[PDB]
Amino acid sequence: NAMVDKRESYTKEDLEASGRGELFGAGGPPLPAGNMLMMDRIVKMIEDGGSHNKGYVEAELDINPDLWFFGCHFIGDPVMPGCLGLDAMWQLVGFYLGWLGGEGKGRALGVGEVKFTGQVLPDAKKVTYRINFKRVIMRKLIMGVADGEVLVDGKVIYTATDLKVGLFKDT
Amino acid sequence: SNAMVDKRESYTKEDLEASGRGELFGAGGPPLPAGNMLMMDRIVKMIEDGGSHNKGYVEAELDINPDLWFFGCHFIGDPVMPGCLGLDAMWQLVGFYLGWLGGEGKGRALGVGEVKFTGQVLPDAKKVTYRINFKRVIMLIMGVADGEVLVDGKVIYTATDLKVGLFKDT
Repeated sequence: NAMVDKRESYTKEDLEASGRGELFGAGGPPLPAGNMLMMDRIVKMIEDGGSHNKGYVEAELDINPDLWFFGCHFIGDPVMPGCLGLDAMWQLVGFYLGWLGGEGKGRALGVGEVKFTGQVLPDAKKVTYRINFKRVIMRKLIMGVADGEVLVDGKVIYTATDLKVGLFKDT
Repeated sequence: SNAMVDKRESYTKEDLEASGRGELFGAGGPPLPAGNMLMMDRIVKMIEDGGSHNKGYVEAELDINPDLWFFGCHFIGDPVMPGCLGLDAMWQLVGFYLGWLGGEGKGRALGVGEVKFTGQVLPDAKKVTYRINFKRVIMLIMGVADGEVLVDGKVIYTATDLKVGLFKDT
């Protein structure tokens, strides 16, 4: 919890290093790698920023027509699964806890209401994730609670209330 | 409504693969996803008047082995099935049930009310079970349901108010 002079943005290379457990300390929570990594860059991180003044992170995914999920979901009718945008938000909550200096391995613990009101199609350009923290709890289990939004090409299409993620010392 | 439905009480992996190709409910009904987004291997039970609200009960299974694609990438050093993929399995089953009843269109998950994860699927697990209890079926075709995910017989996720619609024009 003594970590200061924090970076406010991260590149794709940084996100891949995180997947290897090589961005933060070896004890920090890694992002998923490969086909489960659902963003290309983190554009903004602010401690005590965001809609509740308790933390903010903004990230982006470039929507390339060759993204793996388009081919299989659904065949000949490509659309990004909402569940993967939801996971992207969970991953960002966990990442933010690690960014503060939290040690452990991340596990999504749940979410309140999730609404999918639009779709991400291959013809889209960019998905944006906006995460607004409500609670940061530095206990034996480090826990983050946040509200999230997913935008496609600048318009909000998903909302999630009370995303919850924990960092476990031992799973 | 879609009259071209192959309506049975259980479905095999071949049936699920056929569904991904649109061969179970035909041109007018909702296909399942395929490949690495298909999150079950069979549907064990479908009961039209069954479940908590006497509106539908569906049970399905995913066989677990250490080589499933998601284990390798989520996370390196700490393989665990993403909860979101079990949620998707349940959303897909809600859409599938709508099609099974003759619903016309392509499925789209609309959201969920509340989700609690109290456990995890590790690569040394053997079976994941999905249990879906339908609460509302509107035949604007949509379904509202509660779902549970178990691993090796133990409940690890609950999801209330899973919602899916069928859209003739996505």
